[PDB]
Amino acid sequence: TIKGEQAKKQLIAAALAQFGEYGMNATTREIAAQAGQNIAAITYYFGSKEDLYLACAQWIADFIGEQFRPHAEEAERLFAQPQPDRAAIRELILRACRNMIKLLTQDDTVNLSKFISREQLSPTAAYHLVHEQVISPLHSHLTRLIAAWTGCDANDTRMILHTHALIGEILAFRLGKETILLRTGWTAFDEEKTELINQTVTCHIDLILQGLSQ
Amino acid sequence: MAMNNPAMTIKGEQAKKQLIAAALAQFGEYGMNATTREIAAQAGQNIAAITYYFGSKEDLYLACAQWIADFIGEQFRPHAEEAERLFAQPQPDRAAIRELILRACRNMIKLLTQDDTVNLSKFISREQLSPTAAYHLVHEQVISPLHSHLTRLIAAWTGCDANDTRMILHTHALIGEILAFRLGKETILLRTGWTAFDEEKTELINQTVTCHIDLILQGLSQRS
Ligand SMILES: [Cl-]
Ligand SMILES: [Cl-]
Repeated sequence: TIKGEQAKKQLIAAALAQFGEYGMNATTREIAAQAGQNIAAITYYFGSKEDLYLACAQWIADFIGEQFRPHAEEAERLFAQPQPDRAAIRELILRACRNMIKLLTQDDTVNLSKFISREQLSPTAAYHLVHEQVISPLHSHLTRLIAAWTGCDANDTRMILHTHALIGEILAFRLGKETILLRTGWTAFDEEKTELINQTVTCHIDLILQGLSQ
Repeated sequence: MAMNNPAMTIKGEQAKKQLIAAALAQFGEYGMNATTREIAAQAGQNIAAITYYFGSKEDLYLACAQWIADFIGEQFRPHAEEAERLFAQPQPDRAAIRELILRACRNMIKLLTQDDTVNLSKFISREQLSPTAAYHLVHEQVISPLHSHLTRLIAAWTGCDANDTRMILHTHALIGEILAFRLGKETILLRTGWTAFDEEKTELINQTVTCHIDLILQGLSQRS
Protein backbone atom coordinates (compact mmCIF):
# COMPACT_ATOMS: atom_id res chain seq x y z
CA THR A 1 0.00 0.00 0.00
CA ILE A 2 2.73 2.50 0.94
CA LYS A 3 5.31 0.48 -1.01
CA GLY A 4 2.88 0.75 -3.92
CA GLU A 5 2.45 4.50 -3.65
CA GLN A 6 6.21 4.97 -4.00
CA ALA A 7 6.24 2.60 -6.99
CA LYS A 8 3.34 4.51 -8.56
CA LYS A 9 5.11 7.82 -8.01
CA GLN A 10 8.27 6.60 -9.76
CA LEU A 11 6.19 5.16 -12.62
CA ILE A 12 4.37 8.47 -13.20
CA ALA A 13 7.64 10.43 -13.08
CA ALA A 14 9.29 8.08 -15.59
CA ALA A 15 6.18 7.91 -17.80
CA LEU A 16 5.99 11.72 -17.91
CA ALA A 17 9.56 11.88 -19.24
CA GLN A 18 9.08 9.07 -21.80
CA PHE A 19 5.59 10.08 -22.96
CA GLY A 20 6.70 13.72 -23.01
CA GLU A 21 9.40 12.84 -25.54
CA TYR A 22 7.86 9.93 -27.48
CA GLY A 23 4.09 10.00 -26.91
CA MET A 24 2.51 6.55 -27.12
CA ASN A 25 5.63 5.18 -28.88
CA ALA A 26 7.32 5.25 -25.49
CA THR A 27 7.88 1.67 -24.37
CA THR A 28 6.69 0.03 -21.18
CA ARG A 29 10.17 -1.47 -21.09
CA GLU A 30 11.90 1.90 -20.93
CA ILE A 31 9.29 3.42 -18.59
CA ALA A 32 9.71 0.54 -16.14
CA ALA A 33 13.52 0.60 -16.35
CA GLN A 34 13.68 4.34 -15.67
CA ALA A 35 11.27 3.80 -12.77
CA GLY A 36 13.35 0.96 -11.30
CA GLN A 37 10.37 -1.40 -11.69
CA ASN A 38 9.29 -4.49 -13.61
CA ILE A 39 7.07 -3.98 -16.66
CA ALA A 40 4.32 -5.87 -14.83
CA ALA A 41 3.97 -3.01 -12.31
CA ILE A 42 2.43 -0.87 -15.08
CA THR A 43 -0.37 -3.40 -15.63
CA TYR A 44 -0.81 -4.06 -11.90
CA TYR A 45 -0.88 -0.45 -10.65
CA PHE A 46 -2.49 1.30 -13.63
CA GLY A 47 -4.04 -1.35 -15.88
CA SER A 48 -2.16 -0.64 -19.12
CA LYS A 49 0.21 1.77 -20.83
CA GLU A 50 -2.86 3.72 -21.99
CA ASP A 51 -4.17 4.03 -18.43
CA LEU A 52 -0.74 5.17 -17.24
CA TYR A 53 -0.77 7.85 -19.94
CA LEU A 54 -4.05 9.15 -18.51
CA ALA A 55 -2.74 9.00 -14.94
CA CYS A 56 0.10 11.21 -16.16
CA ALA A 57 -2.45 13.75 -17.39
CA GLN A 58 -4.30 13.47 -14.06
CA TRP A 59 -1.08 14.11 -12.16
CA ILE A 60 -0.36 17.21 -14.26
CA ALA A 61 -3.90 18.50 -13.65
CA ASP A 62 -3.49 17.93 -9.90
CA PHE A 63 -0.09 19.65 -9.90
CA ILE A 64 -1.36 22.74 -11.71
CA GLY A 65 -4.54 22.77 -9.59
CA GLU A 66 -2.56 22.97 -6.35
CA GLN A 67 -0.64 25.97 -7.71
CA PHE A 68 -3.78 27.62 -9.13
CA ARG A 69 -6.16 27.12 -6.16
CA PRO A 70 -4.69 29.85 -3.87
CA HIS A 71 -4.90 32.42 -6.68
CA ALA A 72 -8.56 31.67 -7.31
CA GLU A 73 -9.31 31.88 -3.59
CA GLU A 74 -7.50 35.22 -3.23
CA ALA A 75 -9.47 36.60 -6.19
CA GLU A 76 -12.79 35.46 -4.70
CA ARG A 77 -11.89 37.20 -1.43
CA LEU A 78 -10.96 40.42 -3.22
CA PHE A 79 -14.18 40.57 -5.24
CA ALA A 80 -16.21 39.90 -2.09
CA GLN A 81 -15.15 43.29 -0.71
CA PRO A 82 -17.67 46.10 -1.30
CA GLN A 83 -15.03 48.34 -2.92
CA PRO A 84 -12.17 46.39 -4.52
CA ASP A 85 -9.36 48.50 -5.90
CA ARG A 86 -8.20 48.35 -9.50
CA ALA A 87 -4.64 48.28 -8.15
CA ALA A 88 -5.48 45.10 -6.23
CA ILE A 89 -6.92 43.45 -9.37
CA ARG A 90 -3.66 44.21 -11.18
CA GLU A 91 -1.70 42.68 -8.31
CA LEU A 92 -3.64 39.43 -8.71
CA ILE A 93 -2.81 39.38 -12.40
CA LEU A 94 0.88 39.91 -11.65
CA ARG A 95 1.06 37.32 -8.88
CA ALA A 96 -0.47 34.73 -11.23
CA CYS A 97 1.94 35.63 -14.02
CA ARG A 98 5.00 35.62 -11.73
CA ASN A 99 3.98 32.21 -10.35
CA MET A 100 3.68 30.80 -13.91
CA ILE A 101 7.00 32.32 -14.97
CA LYS A 102 8.68 30.83 -11.90
CA LEU A 103 7.32 27.33 -12.50
CA LEU A 104 8.06 27.63 -16.22
CA THR A 105 11.75 28.40 -15.66
CA GLN A 106 12.16 25.48 -13.23
CA ASP A 107 13.99 22.38 -14.52
CA ASP A 108 11.68 19.90 -12.82
CA THR A 109 8.54 21.01 -14.73
CA VAL A 110 10.06 20.56 -18.21
CA ASN A 111 8.49 17.11 -18.72
CA LEU A 112 5.07 18.50 -17.79
CA SER A 113 5.50 21.09 -20.55
CA LYS A 114 6.59 18.44 -23.07
CA PHE A 115 3.51 16.34 -22.29
CA ILE A 116 1.08 19.26 -22.61
CA SER A 117 2.75 20.78 -25.70
CA ARG A 118 2.41 17.46 -27.57
CA GLU A 119 -1.26 17.29 -26.63
CA GLN A 120 -1.86 20.86 -27.84
CA LEU A 121 -1.05 19.77 -31.41
CA SER A 122 -2.42 16.21 -31.21
CA PRO A 123 -5.10 16.18 -28.49
CA THR A 124 -6.37 12.96 -26.91
CA ALA A 125 -8.59 12.34 -23.89
CA ALA A 126 -5.56 13.38 -21.84
CA TYR A 127 -5.71 16.99 -23.04
CA HIS A 128 -9.44 17.33 -22.35
CA LEU A 129 -9.01 16.03 -18.79
CA VAL A 130 -6.35 18.67 -18.04
CA HIS A 131 -8.28 21.36 -19.93
CA GLU A 132 -11.54 20.81 -18.05
CA GLN A 133 -9.94 20.42 -14.65
CA VAL A 134 -7.42 23.27 -14.62
CA ILE A 135 -6.23 24.78 -17.92
CA SER A 136 -9.63 26.25 -18.75
CA PRO A 137 -10.23 27.46 -15.15
CA LEU A 138 -6.79 29.17 -15.23
CA HIS A 139 -7.30 30.73 -18.68
CA SER A 140 -10.75 31.98 -17.65
CA HIS A 141 -9.36 33.24 -14.34
CA LEU A 142 -6.85 35.45 -16.19
CA THR A 143 -9.42 36.48 -18.81
CA ARG A 144 -11.85 37.56 -16.07
CA LEU A 145 -9.18 39.43 -14.09
CA ILE A 146 -8.12 41.30 -17.24
CA ALA A 147 -11.75 42.03 -18.15
CA ALA A 148 -12.40 43.15 -14.57
CA TRP A 149 -9.44 45.58 -14.63
CA THR A 150 -10.21 47.04 -18.06
CA GLY A 151 -13.99 47.10 -17.75
CA CYS A 152 -14.60 44.77 -20.71
CA ASP A 153 -16.73 41.63 -21.15
CA ALA A 154 -14.84 38.46 -20.23
CA ASN A 155 -16.94 36.37 -22.63
CA ASP A 156 -16.27 38.49 -25.71
CA THR A 157 -14.27 36.45 -28.23
CA ARG A 158 -11.86 39.38 -28.58
CA MET A 159 -11.13 39.40 -24.82
CA ILE A 160 -10.40 35.66 -24.90
CA LEU A 161 -7.99 36.18 -27.82
CA HIS A 162 -6.31 39.18 -26.10
CA THR A 163 -5.74 37.03 -23.02
CA HIS A 164 -4.50 34.06 -25.03
CA ALA A 165 -1.88 36.20 -26.76
CA LEU A 166 -0.74 37.62 -23.41
CA ILE A 167 -0.38 34.10 -21.96
CA GLY A 168 1.88 33.29 -24.91
CA GLU A 169 4.36 35.82 -23.53
CA ILE A 170 4.42 33.95 -20.23
CA LEU A 171 4.91 30.63 -22.02
CA ALA A 172 7.59 31.83 -24.47
CA PHE A 173 10.46 31.31 -22.01
CA ARG A 174 9.56 27.63 -21.70
CA LEU A 175 8.19 26.81 -25.17
CA GLY A 176 10.98 28.87 -26.77
CA LYS A 177 13.51 27.87 -24.12
CA GLU A 178 16.45 26.94 -26.34
CA THR A 179 15.92 29.94 -28.62
CA ILE A 180 16.07 32.47 -25.77
CA LEU A 181 18.97 30.78 -23.91
CA LEU A 182 21.13 30.90 -27.04
CA ARG A 183 20.02 34.43 -27.97
CA THR A 184 20.75 35.84 -24.49
CA GLY A 185 23.86 33.74 -24.02
CA TRP A 186 22.49 32.38 -20.74
CA THR A 187 23.22 28.70 -20.19
CA ALA A 188 20.37 28.42 -17.64
CA PHE A 189 17.79 30.50 -15.84
CA ASP A 190 18.45 31.61 -12.27
CA GLU A 191 16.66 33.91 -9.84
CA GLU A 192 18.17 37.12 -11.20
CA LYS A 193 17.32 36.17 -14.79
CA THR A 194 13.80 35.07 -13.89
CA GLU A 195 13.36 38.52 -12.32
CA LEU A 196 14.26 40.09 -15.70
CA ILE A 197 11.67 37.88 -17.42
CA ASN A 198 9.13 38.93 -14.78
CA GLN A 199 9.83 42.62 -15.41
CA THR A 200 9.57 42.14 -19.19
CA VAL A 201 6.20 40.37 -19.14
CA THR A 202 4.85 42.69 -16.41
CA CYS A 203 5.72 45.65 -18.63
CA HIS A 204 3.82 44.19 -21.61
CA ILE A 205 0.78 43.31 -19.46
CA ASP A 206 0.65 46.88 -18.09
CA LEU A 207 0.86 48.31 -21.60
CA ILE A 208 -1.89 46.03 -22.88
CA LEU A 209 -4.14 46.62 -19.84
CA GLN A 210 -3.78 50.38 -20.25
CA GLY A 211 -4.51 50.14 -23.99
CA LEU A 212 -7.61 47.99 -23.50
CA SER A 213 -8.97 50.03 -20.58
CA GLN A 214 -12.46 51.46 -21.02
CA MET B 1 23.62 12.77 -37.53
CA ALA B 2 25.17 13.91 -40.84
CA MET B 3 24.21 15.70 -44.03
CA ASN B 4 23.59 13.77 -47.25
CA ASN B 5 24.87 14.53 -50.74
CA PRO B 6 21.96 15.64 -52.95
CA ALA B 7 20.07 13.24 -55.19
CA MET B 8 21.38 12.90 -58.72
CA THR B 9 17.95 12.32 -60.33
CA ILE B 10 14.51 13.91 -60.36
CA LYS B 11 12.85 10.64 -59.34
CA GLY B 12 15.32 10.34 -56.47
CA GLU B 13 14.64 13.90 -55.32
CA GLN B 14 10.89 13.29 -55.44
CA ALA B 15 11.08 10.07 -53.43
CA LYS B 16 13.26 11.81 -50.84
CA LYS B 17 10.69 14.62 -50.57
CA GLN B 18 7.95 12.04 -49.94
CA LEU B 19 10.09 10.46 -47.21
CA ILE B 20 10.77 13.82 -45.53
CA ALA B 21 7.07 14.76 -45.51
CA ALA B 22 6.18 11.44 -43.87
CA ALA B 23 9.15 11.61 -41.49
CA LEU B 24 8.16 15.10 -40.36
CA ALA B 25 4.72 13.72 -39.46
CA GLN B 26 6.07 10.66 -37.61
CA PHE B 27 9.08 12.34 -35.94
CA GLY B 28 6.82 15.29 -35.13
CA GLU B 29 4.52 13.00 -33.15
CA TYR B 30 6.93 10.37 -31.80
CA GLY B 31 10.45 11.78 -31.87
CA MET B 32 13.16 9.20 -32.51
CA ASN B 33 10.77 6.43 -31.43
CA ALA B 34 9.11 6.90 -34.79
CA THR B 35 9.68 3.82 -36.97
CA THR B 36 11.11 3.66 -40.47
CA ARG B 37 8.33 1.16 -41.23
CA GLU B 38 5.58 3.69 -40.43
CA ILE B 39 7.50 6.50 -42.17
CA ALA B 40 7.92 4.37 -45.31
CA ALA B 41 4.26 3.34 -45.36
CA GLN B 42 3.08 6.92 -44.94
CA ALA B 43 5.45 7.96 -47.75
CA GLY B 44 4.45 5.17 -50.13
CA GLN B 45 8.11 4.09 -50.33
CA ASN B 46 10.04 1.12 -48.86
CA ILE B 47 12.20 0.96 -45.72
CA ALA B 48 15.19 0.13 -47.92
CA ALA B 49 14.81 3.51 -49.66
CA ILE B 50 15.40 5.29 -46.35
CA THR B 51 18.64 3.35 -46.08
CA TYR B 52 19.75 4.16 -49.63
CA TYR B 53 18.77 7.84 -49.74
CA PHE B 54 19.59 8.84 -46.16
CA GLY B 55 21.71 6.14 -44.53
CA SER B 56 19.77 5.86 -41.27
CA LYS B 57 16.74 7.08 -39.35
CA GLU B 58 18.94 9.65 -37.55
CA ASP B 59 20.19 11.06 -40.86
CA LEU B 60 16.60 11.29 -42.07
CA TYR B 61 15.77 13.16 -38.85
CA LEU B 62 18.49 15.72 -39.61
CA ALA B 63 17.19 16.02 -43.19
CA CYS B 64 13.82 16.97 -41.71
CA ALA B 65 15.47 19.75 -39.71
CA GLN B 66 17.26 20.95 -42.85
CA TRP B 67 13.95 20.96 -44.73
CA ILE B 68 12.34 23.04 -41.95
CA ALA B 69 15.21 25.51 -42.07
CA ASP B 70 14.94 25.87 -45.85
CA PHE B 71 11.15 26.30 -45.71
CA ILE B 72 11.12 29.01 -43.02
CA GLY B 73 14.14 30.67 -44.65
CA GLU B 74 12.33 30.97 -47.96
CA GLN B 75 9.14 32.29 -46.31
CA PHE B 76 11.03 35.13 -44.69
CA ARG B 77 13.73 35.91 -47.27
CA PRO B 78 11.65 38.83 -48.68
CA HIS B 79 11.33 40.25 -45.15
CA ALA B 80 15.07 39.92 -44.53
CA GLU B 81 15.80 41.66 -47.81
CA GLU B 82 13.43 44.51 -46.97
CA ALA B 83 14.90 44.85 -43.48
CA GLU B 84 18.41 45.20 -44.91
CA ARG B 85 17.27 47.87 -47.37
CA LEU B 86 15.96 49.75 -44.33
CA PHE B 87 18.98 49.14 -42.09
CA ALA B 88 21.30 50.62 -44.75
CA GLN B 89 19.33 53.87 -44.70
CA PRO B 90 20.71 56.92 -42.88
CA GLN B 91 17.18 58.22 -42.12
CA PRO B 92 15.07 55.09 -41.54
CA ASP B 93 11.36 55.78 -41.88
CA ARG B 94 9.76 54.84 -38.56
CA ALA B 95 6.52 54.09 -40.43
CA ALA B 96 8.37 51.67 -42.74
CA ILE B 97 9.94 49.96 -39.72
CA ARG B 98 6.53 49.42 -38.13
CA GLU B 99 5.06 48.23 -41.45
CA LEU B 100 7.79 45.60 -41.73
CA ILE B 101 7.25 44.38 -38.15
CA LEU B 102 3.50 44.03 -38.66
CA ARG B 103 3.85 42.29 -42.04
CA ALA B 104 6.34 39.76 -40.64
CA CYS B 105 3.97 39.09 -37.71
CA ARG B 106 0.99 38.71 -40.02
CA ASN B 107 2.96 36.30 -42.24
CA MET B 108 3.95 34.22 -39.19
CA ILE B 109 0.39 34.09 -37.82
CA LYS B 110 -0.98 33.04 -41.22
CA LEU B 111 1.55 30.19 -41.56
CA LEU B 112 0.91 29.13 -37.96
CA THR B 113 -2.83 28.73 -38.54
CA GLN B 114 -2.38 26.46 -41.60
CA ASP B 115 -2.90 22.73 -41.14
CA ASP B 116 0.07 21.88 -43.33
CA THR B 117 2.63 23.45 -40.94
CA VAL B 118 1.50 21.61 -37.80
CA ASN B 119 4.09 18.84 -38.23
CA LEU B 120 6.85 21.45 -38.51
CA SER B 121 5.61 22.95 -35.24
CA LYS B 122 5.55 19.54 -33.54
CA PHE B 123 9.14 18.91 -34.65
CA ILE B 124 10.52 22.25 -33.43
CA SER B 125 8.57 22.28 -30.15
CA ARG B 126 10.10 18.98 -29.07
CA GLU B 127 13.56 20.32 -30.01
CA GLN B 128 13.03 23.52 -27.96
CA LEU B 129 12.65 21.37 -24.83
CA SER B 130 15.11 18.59 -25.71
CA PRO B 131 17.55 20.05 -28.25
CA THR B 132 19.70 17.84 -30.48
CA ALA B 133 21.92 18.75 -33.43
CA ALA B 134 18.66 19.32 -35.33
CA TYR B 135 17.66 22.36 -33.22
CA HIS B 136 21.06 23.98 -33.66
CA LEU B 137 20.93 23.55 -37.46
CA VAL B 138 17.57 25.34 -37.61
CA HIS B 139 18.60 27.95 -35.01
CA GLU B 140 21.80 29.01 -36.79
CA GLN B 141 20.27 29.04 -40.28
CA VAL B 142 16.99 30.87 -39.73
CA ILE B 143 15.53 31.11 -36.20
CA SER B 144 18.31 33.23 -34.79
CA PRO B 145 18.54 35.48 -37.92
CA LEU B 146 14.75 36.03 -37.88
CA HIS B 147 14.70 36.60 -34.10
CA SER B 148 17.61 39.04 -34.52
CA HIS B 149 15.95 40.81 -37.45
CA LEU B 150 12.79 41.43 -35.39
CA THR B 151 14.88 42.60 -32.41
CA ARG B 152 16.79 45.01 -34.62
CA LEU B 153 13.54 46.43 -36.05
CA ILE B 154 12.05 46.91 -32.58
CA ALA B 155 15.32 48.51 -31.41
CA ALA B 156 15.32 50.83 -34.43
CA TRP B 157 11.73 51.87 -33.68
CA THR B 158 12.34 52.46 -29.98
CA GLY B 159 15.86 53.87 -30.30
CA CYS B 160 17.31 51.18 -28.01
CA ASP B 161 20.34 48.92 -28.38
CA ALA B 162 19.47 45.69 -30.23
CA ASN B 163 22.24 43.79 -28.39
CA ASP B 164 20.88 44.89 -24.98
CA THR B 165 19.59 41.90 -22.99
CA ARG B 166 16.40 43.95 -22.45
CA MET B 167 15.56 44.25 -26.13
CA ILE B 168 16.21 40.53 -26.69
CA LEU B 169 13.80 39.65 -23.86
CA HIS B 170 11.12 42.09 -25.07
CA THR B 171 11.34 40.60 -28.55
CA HIS B 172 11.18 37.03 -27.27
CA ALA B 173 8.08 37.77 -25.17
CA LEU B 174 6.41 39.43 -28.16
CA ILE B 175 7.15 36.46 -30.44
CA GLY B 176 5.39 34.29 -27.86
CA GLU B 177 2.19 36.17 -28.65
CA ILE B 178 2.62 35.33 -32.33
CA LEU B 179 3.27 31.64 -31.57
CA ALA B 180 0.47 31.25 -29.00
CA PHE B 181 -2.27 30.36 -31.47
CA ARG B 182 -0.23 27.38 -32.68
CA LEU B 183 1.54 26.30 -29.46
CA GLY B 184 -1.69 26.78 -27.48
CA LYS B 185 -3.90 25.67 -30.38
CA GLU B 186 -6.23 23.29 -28.57
CA THR B 187 -6.58 25.65 -25.59
CA ILE B 188 -7.71 28.57 -27.75
CA LEU B 189 -9.97 26.51 -30.04
CA LEU B 190 -11.95 25.22 -27.06
CA ARG B 191 -11.96 28.59 -25.25
CA THR B 192 -13.38 30.38 -28.30
CA GLY B 193 -15.67 27.54 -29.36
CA TRP B 194 -13.98 27.43 -32.76
CA THR B 195 -13.50 23.99 -34.24
CA ALA B 196 -10.91 25.20 -36.79
CA PHE B 197 -9.24 28.39 -37.92
CA ASP B 198 -10.26 30.05 -41.18
CA GLU B 199 -9.59 33.33 -43.02
CA GLU B 200 -11.91 35.40 -40.83
CA LYS B 201 -10.72 33.89 -37.56
CA THR B 202 -7.06 34.30 -38.59
CA GLU B 203 -7.74 37.97 -39.39
CA LEU B 204 -9.24 38.39 -35.89
CA ILE B 205 -6.06 36.85 -34.45
CA ASN B 206 -3.93 39.19 -36.56
CA GLN B 207 -5.90 42.23 -35.37
CA THR B 208 -5.37 41.11 -31.77
CA VAL B 209 -1.62 40.57 -32.05
CA THR B 210 -1.14 43.75 -34.09
CA CYS B 211 -2.93 45.73 -31.38
CA HIS B 212 -0.49 44.33 -28.81
CA ILE B 213 2.58 45.03 -30.98
CA ASP B 214 1.51 48.66 -31.36
CA LEU B 215 0.89 49.11 -27.63
CA ILE B 216 4.29 47.59 -26.78
CA LEU B 217 6.15 49.57 -29.49
CA GLN B 218 4.55 52.77 -28.17
CA GLY B 219 5.33 51.90 -24.56
CA LEU B 220 8.96 51.01 -25.25
CA SER B 221 9.51 54.26 -27.19
CA GLN B 222 8.51 56.38 -24.21
CA ARG B 223 11.60 58.12 -22.76
CA SER B 224 13.42 57.89 -26.14
CL1 LIG C 1 5.50 -0.57 -25.06
CL1 LIG D 1 12.76 2.29 -36.90
